Amino acid sequence: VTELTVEDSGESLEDLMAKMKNMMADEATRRVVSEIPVLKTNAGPRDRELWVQRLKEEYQSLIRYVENNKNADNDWFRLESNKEGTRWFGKCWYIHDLLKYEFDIEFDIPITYPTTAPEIAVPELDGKTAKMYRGGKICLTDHFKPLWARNVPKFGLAHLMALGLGPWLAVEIPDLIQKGVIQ
Repeated sequence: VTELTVEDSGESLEDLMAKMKNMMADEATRRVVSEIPVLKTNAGPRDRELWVQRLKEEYQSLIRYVENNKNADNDWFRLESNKEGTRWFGKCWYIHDLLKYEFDIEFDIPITYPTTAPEIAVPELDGKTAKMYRGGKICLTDHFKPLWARNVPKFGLAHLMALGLGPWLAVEIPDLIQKGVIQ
C-alpha cells in the first residue's frame, strides 16, 4: 500500500517558503483589512496641521468601512467626534437570537496616536463582564496591541473597530446574553 509520501511537483523552495506564508497569515484579518483603506500620515493630536490631515484620512477610512458594512448588511456601528477629532462617541448593534443589542461606546485619542491605539469604553456594560478594565474600557485580545504596532501608522479608527471592538463583541455579547446581565 502506497503510504502518503512526499511526491515531487515543479515548485521551487521559494515557491514553497512563500506558499507557507500564504497559509501562515490570518485570512480573516487579511480579509477584514484588505477592504479597509489604510492610512498614511503619522501625526498625533498635538500636531496641528498634520493632525488635521491624519483626521481627514481617519474620516475617509471610516466612511469606506461603514460603506462596506452597509454593502454586506453588517452596518453595526455609528460614530462621531468633537471638532478636534480628539474625542469620539458612537453605538454598536450586536444581533444574537435575532435580538438586537445596542451599546454606548466612547474613546479618546492618545497623545501618542497613531503609535498608541485608543482604549475604547462601554460605560454601561461596566461591571457585567470580565474582559473589561474599570470604568468600561474593554480589554481586547492579546493579538491586537502587537498587530497594531507592526502596521503603525497604517491602521486607524476603522481598524480599531473592525479588529478590536468587532471581535470583542462576538465574544462577550453572546456570553452576557446567556448570563442574562443583558436580556
